[PDB]
Amino acid sequence: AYPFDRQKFSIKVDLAVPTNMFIFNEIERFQQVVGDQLGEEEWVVTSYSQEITEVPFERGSTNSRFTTTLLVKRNLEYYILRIFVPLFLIISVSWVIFFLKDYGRQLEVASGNLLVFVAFNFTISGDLPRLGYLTVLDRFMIVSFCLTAIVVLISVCQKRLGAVGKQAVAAQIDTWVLVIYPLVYSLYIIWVYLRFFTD
Amino acid sequence: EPIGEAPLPRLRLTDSGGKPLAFGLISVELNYTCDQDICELVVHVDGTDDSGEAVYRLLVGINAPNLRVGSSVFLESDLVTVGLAVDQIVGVDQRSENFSVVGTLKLSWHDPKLGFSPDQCGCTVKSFEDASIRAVAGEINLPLPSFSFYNQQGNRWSQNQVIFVTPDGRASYFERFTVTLQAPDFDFLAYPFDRQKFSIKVDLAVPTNMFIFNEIERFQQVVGDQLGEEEWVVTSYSQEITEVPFERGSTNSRFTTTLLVKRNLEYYILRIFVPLFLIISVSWVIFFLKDYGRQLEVASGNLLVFVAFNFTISGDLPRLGYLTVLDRFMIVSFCLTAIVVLISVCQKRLGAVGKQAVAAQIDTWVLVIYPLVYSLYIIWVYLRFFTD
Ligand SMILES: [Ca+2]
Ligand SMILES: [Ca+2]
Repeated sequence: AYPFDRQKFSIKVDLAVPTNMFIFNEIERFQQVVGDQLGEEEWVVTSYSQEITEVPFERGSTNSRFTTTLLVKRNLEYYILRIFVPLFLIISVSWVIFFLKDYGRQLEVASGNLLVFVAFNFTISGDLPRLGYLTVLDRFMIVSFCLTAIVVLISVCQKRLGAVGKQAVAAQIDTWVLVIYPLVYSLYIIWVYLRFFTD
Repeated sequence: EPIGEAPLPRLRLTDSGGKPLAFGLISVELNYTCDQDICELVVHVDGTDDSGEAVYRLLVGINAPNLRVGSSVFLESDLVTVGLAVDQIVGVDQRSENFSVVGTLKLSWHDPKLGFSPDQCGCTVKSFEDASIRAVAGEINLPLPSFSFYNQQGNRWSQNQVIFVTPDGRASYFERFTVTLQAPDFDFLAYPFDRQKFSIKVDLAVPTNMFIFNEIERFQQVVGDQLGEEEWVVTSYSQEITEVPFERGSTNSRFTTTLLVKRNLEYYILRIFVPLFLIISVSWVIFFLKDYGRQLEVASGNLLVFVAFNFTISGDLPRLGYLTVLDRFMIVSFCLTAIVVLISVCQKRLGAVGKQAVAAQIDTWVLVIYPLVYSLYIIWVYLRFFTD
């Protein structure tokens, strides 16, 4: 669910003697469990816990274990402002070109905006982890590229229609696209939320 | 005595140091009586002096002049039970061809020479912690089943090493390791549709007449399950015991664990192939336009998008010294996209001169041939690299 994922950091300390010799009994708090440091941090801690349990031993019987768990999350303001806000403006440029009644200039603006989308992918290349599987952020960028590339295909069809002599048909396509295009993005976002977040 | 096709075999009886003690007499038979305080015998069977198989039955006995169950007279090698479990795959190096693994290894064997008496300790189990089998054997001056990882590179991080012995004589070993193993059998010629094999070999360091692997125990799941997704998924696995030649001579035992793995196909299909199809299809659809001052500029502009798209997937392309399946496809696509620019220039010159019917016929031919070349090339790639 990158970048909206929450992880757990577990620090386990195990005794190396059987539980009939030494056993963990009490937990003392001689200092703050999570210290405070100046400045901001990449991972922020929301809660923590400490517990004592028993685990099987290689000798036999059991031994004691002391566990400290920290619940962490990322910095959401970083990803929203740096990635999602610039992405929205690039996408909205391809939506607004359908108001033009000429297609020799709509086609060249649509083709030019596809290059800006690809170039924008280089800046945020560092912010995209190089794992072997798709994440939530990776899926959204693939859908946006396909919709931007389809706009170029529709523009070519409209120009051919106008040159032949049928312009009313081309004008009706503009009305349908201006309505359907914002609808597909809204529907896809809801689908992503249902699949990965609300079970 | 042989069973069939008798070659008159030669047999010898020497001391432990090789000094002969008795010689065969022609059904070869021989007898010998020793009177020293310590008397150890070695039985030699020679067949050096083309034959079909062996077909032999050897009979020996002590104080048994008759011959022709009782108790065992020949020494028997110890039997060792071994198990291995894999917990994680840390990483894979595709240039030096090695991978890192995390797991657990367990050994166990029975040896009466290791027994003791509880009276002298008031305890049931003995302990040797944070020491390898080789180090412990030197301390107690007893032979032990030393082992090693065959293809290990560098040192390995060993944790929870321990040996415990019981008064009866049963001992066992336990260790958690993090090791890097060399795998020169990697073949990345069908990237990203390639399937590899990960082999973990454990070799005994003693001759097969002393210790031999006998049984495999499954104390845990061989391949563990972890939360989340993984780059390499495991489809099947196997475990086997074989014998390999030794530097001393004779043979030694080997325990092998093989994991069959494959990549994540949904990652490469959606991220690379789907965007590539849309870029290619843009160059195909521009041939419907009847003007060439705008077809030429769209065709030229789309070539720049193809090159810029190659920067994003630069990380997904390995930097090996040879061409893979993915590399070959990208080269063909670039050449076809660049040829479209060349054809567009020719058409514009034809229209300016005054011949437009000829230029219109070229559009019809290209719109048909262009999708055909891509389909033909894909079939050719499939025949060459996948279906033999
Ligand atoms: Ca700081
Ligand atoms: Ca995981």
